[PDB]
Amino acid sequence: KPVVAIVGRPNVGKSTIFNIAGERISRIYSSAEWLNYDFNLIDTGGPFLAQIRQQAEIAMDEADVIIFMVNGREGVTAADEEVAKILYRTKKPVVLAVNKLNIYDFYSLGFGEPYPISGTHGLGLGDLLDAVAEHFKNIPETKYNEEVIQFCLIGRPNVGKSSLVNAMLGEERVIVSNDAVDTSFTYNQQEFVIVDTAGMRKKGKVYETTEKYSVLRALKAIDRSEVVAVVLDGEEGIIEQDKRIAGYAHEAGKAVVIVVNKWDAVDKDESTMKEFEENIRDHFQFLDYAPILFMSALTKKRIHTLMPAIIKASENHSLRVQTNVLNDVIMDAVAMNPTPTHNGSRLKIYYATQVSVKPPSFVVFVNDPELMHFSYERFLENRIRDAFGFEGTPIKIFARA
Ligand SMILES: Nc1nc2c(ncn2[C@@H]2O[C@H](COP(=O)(O)OP(=O)(O)O)[C@@H](O)[C@H]2O)c(=O)[nH]1
Ligand SMILES: Nc1nc2c(ncn2[C@@H]2O[C@H](COP(=O)(O)OP(=O)(O)O)[C@@H](O)[C@H]2O)c(=O)[nH]1
Repeated sequence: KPVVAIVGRPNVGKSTIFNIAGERISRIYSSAEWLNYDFNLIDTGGPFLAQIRQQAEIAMDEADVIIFMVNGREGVTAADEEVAKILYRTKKPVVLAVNKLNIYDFYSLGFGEPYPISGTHGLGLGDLLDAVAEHFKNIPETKYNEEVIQFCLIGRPNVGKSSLVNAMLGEERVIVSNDAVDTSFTYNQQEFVIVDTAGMRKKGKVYETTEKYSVLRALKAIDRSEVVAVVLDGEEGIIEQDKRIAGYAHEAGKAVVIVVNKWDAVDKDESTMKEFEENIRDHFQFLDYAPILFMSALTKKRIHTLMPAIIKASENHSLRVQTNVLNDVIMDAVAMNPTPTHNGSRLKIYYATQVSVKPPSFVVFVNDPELMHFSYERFLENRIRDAFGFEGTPIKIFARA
C-alpha cells in the first residue's frame, strides 16, 4: 500500500537506485521481488530551479515517504540546499540519502542521519530501506490537504469538551464546512480539523459504561493530531486520571495547550487563578512548555483565546531554526555555564543542528554522549527556548559522537 518517491537535483544518481522498482502498474511502480519490503514507487520524470520544483511538488502530494538524494563527491551544494528549502513545506517523512560515496555536514541540510548508498552493487540499501519502512505504520488512515491544521480536545468525561467545541464553533471568525468522524472548519480562513468528534458526539446514542475505551479512543485521536488540547475541570481540579492522557501526548511529541474549563463555577479572586496554575505545574511537571488557559464554555468567557493558542502551539511545533544562530546560542550556553567534568574528562560541544520538525529535535555532536548529563541537557533545552520561543511544544535533544 505505501508509496515512495525519490527526489533530488539532476545527476545525483536517482535513476540507478530507482531502476528497487519492479513492473509498472498501469507512473506508479511496484517494488521488485528481491526487496523484503512491500510498497509502491512513483516516477517523477514526465531555467533550472523551476523544473526541479515540479518534481518535489508532485512527490510531496502523492508519496507517503520521500527519499532525498545528494551526491557525496560534490558535498552539499546550493542546488541541494534549494531542494531542501522546498522539501521543508511537507509534514511527510523525508529520509536523506548520500550517493556515490565523510558523513559530516549533510546534517546541515536538516533532515537528520544521512544514509550512505552506492548503486553499482547496492551498498547501504538495507539501512536506507529499513529507515524508510519504519514510517509505514505512522501513515495517516485519513488524509487531508497539507495546509490543514489538525488538533484534538481530550479530557475526562463531563469536563465540557462538547460545550467547548460548540462555543468555539459559534464565533464570528469561524465558518463550519458544508469520514464524518472529524469536524472541518476555517478560522480567519485557515482550514482546521477536529479529530474524532464522533466519540464526542457519542453520548445521547450510547451509555459510556467504562472509561477504558474512551481513553484508548483518545490516544488514537492524539496519534493523528499535531496539537492536543488537554481539558481540565475547573470545579473539581486535578485528579489522578488526568495525568495519563497528558503524559501520552507528551511522550508522542505533540504540541500541547492546557485548558481549564468551568472557570465560571470557581469562587474567584486573583489568588485562586495563580494557585490553580501552580497546582497544574506541580502535577504536570513534564508540560512546563504548555500554556494554561482559563475559560468557560458555559458563559463564553475567554473562549476567544483558544484558537489563537492552537495556532501558536502549532506554529512553534513546526518551527525550523537557522544553524548559525543555533550554534551561537549553544556556545553562549557553554560560556555562561561551563560543562561538568566526569572523573577526569570534560564534555566538549563541537556542533549542533536541527534534525526534524514536529516536534523540534536537535542533535549535538560531542566528545562522548555519556558525559552529557540529564541536568545539563535540561539546561541546554531551556537556553534554546529563551532564544527561539518554542511555547506549546516539547523539544528533543540528543548527543552524538
Ligand atoms: N561511482 C558511482 N557513480 C554513480 C553511482 N550512482 C550513480 N552514479 C553515476 O552518477 C550519474 C548520475 O545518474 P543519473 O542517471 O543522472 O540519475 P538522475 O539523478 O536521475 O539524473 C550516473 O550516470 C551514474 O553513472 C554510484 O553509486 N557510484
Ligand atoms: N459550570 C459550567 N458547566 C459546564 C461548562 N461547560 C460544560 N459544562 C457542563 O458540563 C457537563 C458536561 O458537558 P460535556 O460537553 O458533555 O462534557 P464532555 O463529557 O467533555 O463532552 C454538561 O452538563 C455541561 O452543562 C462550564 O464552562 N461551566
